[PDB]
Amino acid sequence: IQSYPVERSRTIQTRLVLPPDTNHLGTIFGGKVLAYIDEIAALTAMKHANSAVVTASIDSVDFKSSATVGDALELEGFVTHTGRTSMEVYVRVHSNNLLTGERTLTTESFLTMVAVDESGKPKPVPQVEPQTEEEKRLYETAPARKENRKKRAAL
Amino acid sequence: IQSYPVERSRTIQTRLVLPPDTNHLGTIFGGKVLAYIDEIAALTAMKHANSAVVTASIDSVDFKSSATVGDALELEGFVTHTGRTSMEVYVRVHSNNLLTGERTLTTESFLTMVAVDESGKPKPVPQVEPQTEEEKRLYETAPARKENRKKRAAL
Amino acid sequence: IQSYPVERSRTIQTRLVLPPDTNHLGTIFGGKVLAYIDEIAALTAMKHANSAVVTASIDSVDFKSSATVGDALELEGFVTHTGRTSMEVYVRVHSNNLLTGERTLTTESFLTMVAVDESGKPKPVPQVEPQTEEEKRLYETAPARKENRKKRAALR
Amino acid sequence: IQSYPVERSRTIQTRLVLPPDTNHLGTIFGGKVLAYIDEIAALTAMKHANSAVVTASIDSVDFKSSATVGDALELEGFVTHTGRTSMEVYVRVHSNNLLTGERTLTTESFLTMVAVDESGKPKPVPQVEPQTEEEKRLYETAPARKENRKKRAALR
Amino acid sequence: IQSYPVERSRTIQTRLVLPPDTNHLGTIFGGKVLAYIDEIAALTAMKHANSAVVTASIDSVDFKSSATVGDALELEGFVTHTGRTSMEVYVRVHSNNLLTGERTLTTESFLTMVAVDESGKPKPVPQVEPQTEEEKRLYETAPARKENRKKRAALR
Amino acid sequence: IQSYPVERSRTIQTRLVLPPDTNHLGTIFGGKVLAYIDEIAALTAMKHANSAVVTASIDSVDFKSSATVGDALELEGFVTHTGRTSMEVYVRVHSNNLLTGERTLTTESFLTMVAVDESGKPKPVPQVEPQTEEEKRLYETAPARKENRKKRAAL
Repeated sequence: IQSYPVERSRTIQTRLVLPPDTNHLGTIFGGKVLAYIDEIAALTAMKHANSAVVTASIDSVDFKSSATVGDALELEGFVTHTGRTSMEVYVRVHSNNLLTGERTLTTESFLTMVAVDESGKPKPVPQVEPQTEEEKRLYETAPARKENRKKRAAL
Repeated sequence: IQSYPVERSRTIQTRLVLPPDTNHLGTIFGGKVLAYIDEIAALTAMKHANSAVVTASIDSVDFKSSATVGDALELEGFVTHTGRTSMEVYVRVHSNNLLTGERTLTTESFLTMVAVDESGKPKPVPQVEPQTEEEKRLYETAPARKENRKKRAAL
Repeated sequence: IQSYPVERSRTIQTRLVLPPDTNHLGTIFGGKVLAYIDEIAALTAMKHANSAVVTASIDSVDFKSSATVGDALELEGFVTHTGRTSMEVYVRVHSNNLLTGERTLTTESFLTMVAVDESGKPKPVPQVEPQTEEEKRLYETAPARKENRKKRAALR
Repeated sequence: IQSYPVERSRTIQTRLVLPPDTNHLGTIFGGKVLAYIDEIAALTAMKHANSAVVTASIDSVDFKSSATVGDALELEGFVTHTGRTSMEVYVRVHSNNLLTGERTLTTESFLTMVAVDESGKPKPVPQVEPQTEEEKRLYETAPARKENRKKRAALR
Repeated sequence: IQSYPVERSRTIQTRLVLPPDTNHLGTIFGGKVLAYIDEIAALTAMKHANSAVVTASIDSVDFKSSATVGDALELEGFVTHTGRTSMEVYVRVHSNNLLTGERTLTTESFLTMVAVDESGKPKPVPQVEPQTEEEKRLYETAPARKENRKKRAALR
Repeated sequence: IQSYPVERSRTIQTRLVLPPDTNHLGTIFGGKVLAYIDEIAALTAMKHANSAVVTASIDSVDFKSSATVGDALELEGFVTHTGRTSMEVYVRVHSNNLLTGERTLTTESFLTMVAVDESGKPKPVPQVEPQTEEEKRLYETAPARKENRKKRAAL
């Protein structure tokens, strides 16, 4: 019955895209973006659950656009909904050209995170209070995503 | 109107899990796994389409368990189905303990890859011929997955 | 001629400390922290100037404590004071252990950054307006730091 | 003792060459190639011996050309010959341009791996039996390499 | 009361600047240079103290210029002056284009390094002896730097 | 006939062994060691020839023992002998435990480096003058290594 507002789990990350992070085209290597998402989704889940977490699954990722070298890479992740031991985490990724001002949504992800105790066994997590228009929409469309997730389980 | 067998597009990775590859929970970093998954999917798509490709969307990553330090990561990637520019890539990860002989299924993943020109625009792709029992099975329930994937996008 | 509030340049970074980030003593390798400091200072300055930046110099780094595996690294940069083409960037770093809720100030640093154009030559920067009392305090004690820093250069 | 075919020990790696993997010229860093080679040889020895392994010595690395950005690195590793507690691993590295369909032989390597116990001491290994013709010719002229290597060890 | 010549502590590092070491502006990413600096400072201090060390603070980092891809990066660190348990470490970083034979001073830095026992507690370090005229000059002007650093900490 | 002393080519490197460098066994990952040798060899060869160089071959690496975490890693490279366009490079690796005083030879390697011009074509390098006892020995035994090297190519 424990309840925290979404704002509590909110995690921001701001990176600078450098040549070691690039692919063979000129944009950021997709794999780096994923490593960032997984990291921020974990921090988000930890802030909310107050315990160690494991990524149960990633329920969706789509690359709309890609950050170029020199861009600022903005990452934002928050807990959108919960089960008893699980937490749906939403991570969105923006590219920001600080020189020209141009900013676009590049990536978007949904992850299921599970909180675990010292011995690695799943642990009850507090439920999440949505407050803003965006949050309240994502809270209500989560059971629809979980039912869709549970059917993605059949091949 | 071109068709190639699955065998053509198959790509195999075999990593050795080292301390830098690990995390605070003594096991492997899930972000490292995603990096290998994206990397091998890219190669798998490329070998099939003979061109540069981008990961359009990651559709599922199911973390069943994970490898410890000193294990061997075994990755298998192959194309399961094709549209006209898009193609489904399947990636399997195994943790293989070379001392004890114990083999474990680490994670399964489904991605959608799109071949592109040097202009960065969707490019016509060859088709895929399933052959083994596994290859046939994944191919048959490929339309059902693409329909399920469509539906997730409408919240 | 141009002015902007501190709030505009503020940059937040949150990291998870993992084994490859650690050193031979079970703490976070100090060399990683400095790298994180430099990247966020560069972002901070870029956000305020809307141009490419170069780190002119680091004026001090102060290692008070340091993060452990599993901790969260919390980094905050913002612009504290400006010159004609230069900007003082203050970066502070916090270790946050989310399991027990313990939070500790790890590092503090003052850098000076210069905005640059196509040719890498100095570019006029907008000034900065402090808002909070910590921000105003830093803006006020900033000319003293530039003086101290000037005097430090001669001492060789 | 036990005897296993070469196929059992065969290990394949395939990688995508990226800018961080490259050197100050157009191509891949030679040190990245070596790290992959040591890793694959280590994996090849383990799958065969079913124990931990150390790299006793590198006997040769022949750099013929090297992969450029966007190439796939095809790496092939297998056991060629066996001693008491030693194993000869041969590593084949290919650059494969998936666009053009151009495939070149990058490098070849011969390594000696030693199986070790919990306390890092030489451990008896199973023997290897060749099945393909190239596997046969590598097996035939194995002692001739070890004889050259022994002679090499004392030319100082 | 113990005493060692600067010469003993001196640590040399030569690196090759590769594309992963670079930034969005063509030269070496400053955050990499700082990591190298911290590392060689630790190695310098470790040689003089014969114990584990921590970077207490950084006095200054002066970026004069920066290296390009393909350059040799030359680092030199030594201990310039000591306290009860602390050591001032000076590091200078030279860019060197071997092809053209052009050597340029890239960075300078002063750090305070504290020697520590097995439980992390600061422990006494031996004193240092300046020998060359440059080493003597740095030794003579060291107290003044600590004074400037002390007054720097007060400027908040 | 152009000629420089061995000392001119000499390159020293001192790294500190951190956990990202370690392997699944407590000691330094051999791969990293190889990467360090290759680097110092290239620097050494560039310094002697005043041009870009390629690592033609590695003629031997001898692993005697390993550096452990927290050790100082000491690498030293110098040109032992020269052909027309090539340079034999000797790389010795020491692990130095700075707390205990223990220093041990962990590795030795011999590399053949080739100097190249702007467009990758080989280029004549100056001959090397040995001076120290160690230097003079390795110079006189280098043709013996050259004969053994070229023979290993036939098998």
